[PDB]
Amino acid sequence: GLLEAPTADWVHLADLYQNPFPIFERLRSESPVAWVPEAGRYLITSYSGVLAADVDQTTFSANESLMLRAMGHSMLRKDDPDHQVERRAWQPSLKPGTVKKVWKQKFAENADRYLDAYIDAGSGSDFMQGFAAPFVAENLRALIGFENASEADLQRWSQTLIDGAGNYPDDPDVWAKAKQSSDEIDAALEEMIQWHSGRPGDSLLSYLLRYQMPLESIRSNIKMTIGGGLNEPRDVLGVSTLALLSSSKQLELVLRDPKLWGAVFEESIRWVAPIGMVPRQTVVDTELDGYFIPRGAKLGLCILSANRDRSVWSDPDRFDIERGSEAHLAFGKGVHVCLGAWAARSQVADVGLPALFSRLKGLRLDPNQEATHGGWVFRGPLSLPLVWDKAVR
Ligand SMILES: C=CC1=C(C)c2cc3[nH]c(cc4nc(cc5[nH]c(cc1n2)c(C)c5C=C)C(C)=C4CCC(=O)O)c(CCC(=O)O)c3C
Ligand SMILES: [Fe+3]
Repeated sequence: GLLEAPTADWVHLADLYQNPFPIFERLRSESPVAWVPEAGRYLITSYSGVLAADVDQTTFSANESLMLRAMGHSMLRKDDPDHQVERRAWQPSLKPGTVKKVWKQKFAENADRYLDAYIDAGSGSDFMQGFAAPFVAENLRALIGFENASEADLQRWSQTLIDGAGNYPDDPDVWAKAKQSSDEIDAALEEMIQWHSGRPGDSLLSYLLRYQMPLESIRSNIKMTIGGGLNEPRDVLGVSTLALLSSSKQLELVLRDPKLWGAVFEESIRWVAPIGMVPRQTVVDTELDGYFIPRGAKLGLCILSANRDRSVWSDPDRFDIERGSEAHLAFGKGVHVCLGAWAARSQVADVGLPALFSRLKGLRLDPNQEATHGGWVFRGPLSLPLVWDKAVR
């Protein structure tokens, strides 16, 4: 019949943070549904289990938590019907057609500005802070419609809200910083709401103010967008750059056919999912992968692991754009499927990466400053020093 989910008390949060992949290989192999005491959750680690849970909101609710105190209650932590009405108000500025016609040009302007600043910083400098983070910050600033905020504001808001949402230790300074970001955003939105009402434009705020979303939901959804829309594309820029500078075969494929930049982006998010775990809570007794799960159980859907599942892709631990990345779960699959996916892909594959690789000649990793990495709930390079011989634009 149904199996009992084992307790995997050998799984420690510190080890998941430092290197999660060998932990998840063991879990997929021995126990794809497992109770992890330190996490306070059953971790779901197979492709099958994550996918099943993600597509069935009636059984596996998005509405459980720390997210509420950090950010308020956004559409991400609602189920339908309330989710769908908010999501639809959020769609217009992020459709693929609007990204192509309106945003790509703005991204390309921002790539020039930030690549020039990285060039000034000089060979040897960290790419993560030196280019990736301010580029995607200024892009997000434009997408949303924040005329009265700087890219730096956006970077600080993003990290502090994320940190508030994972404040299990209940650090009081962590809560104080997320609260202050929340207040600043509230103030900034007050002024931007007046500005954008009545005023043609293609920013998220412009479309939104033309169903009238209540103010508390505007604030919560904006905070969620900031938390979801900056660190994630920044991380993909780091992963993709590292992967191509680590394999001359992979980089040659791309230079021989630059149409493959899209495939680089899709393979990066399969290989290292930027959002590695998403939470659900069960509403009824259920099962995943033949394991019983009790009503009210809190689950962590480990996308990071699902995208390494050896029954779905051959040699999944390798970065390989020819094998490809068909049906990866990095943007999810149910009714919450990433609204930003087209904006992310354009920023990174269509603009940022080609600009980087065409402007910095002899681009290479630093043999004397090895890249560093961390995270499992969210994962990417913490630092990525690059060197180059000469720089264009
Ligand atoms: C590589 C970059 C990105 C990744 C991997 C990403 C991943 C996700 N984004 C999600 C939701 C979301 N992402 C969102 C805005 C953005 N997301 C963005 C970039 C990324 N977002 C950008 C950029 C955004 C805005 C500009 C929003 C608004 C949602 C919430 C959608 C909903 O609840 O309907 C979800 C939740 C899926 C689920 O099934 O629970 C994932 C996993
Ligand atoms: Fe997203």
